[PDB]
Amino acid sequence: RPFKQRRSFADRCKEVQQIRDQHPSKIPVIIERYKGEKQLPVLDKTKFLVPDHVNMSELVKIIRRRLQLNPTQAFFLLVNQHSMVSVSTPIADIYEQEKDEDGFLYMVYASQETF
Repeated sequence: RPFKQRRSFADRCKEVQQIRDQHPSKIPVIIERYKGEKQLPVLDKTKFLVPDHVNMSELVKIIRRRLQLNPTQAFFLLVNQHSMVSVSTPIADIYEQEKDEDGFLYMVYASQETF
């Protein structure tokens, strides 16, 4: 079940508030497998605390490693449906632009881009 179906909006806000206090320099990220996805396995976990200086292009490589893929297997990590592969922007900056109203930054991964 998606993260948002599992935790109320209030409980998500509280969780981000706590992460601000316990890990002030990490961006709180939710990474989830696209609903239709067939080729790629599910990640071992959903919630990621990412140091705010990490480039989005590095995050892409990190999640790919976590999936233990070959360099044959296509992988896309998307933020509000934008692929992050070429994005050298620090996650701190994407966070400020794209954070959910609950304070989490949501991402979705897939073996294809839709358009």
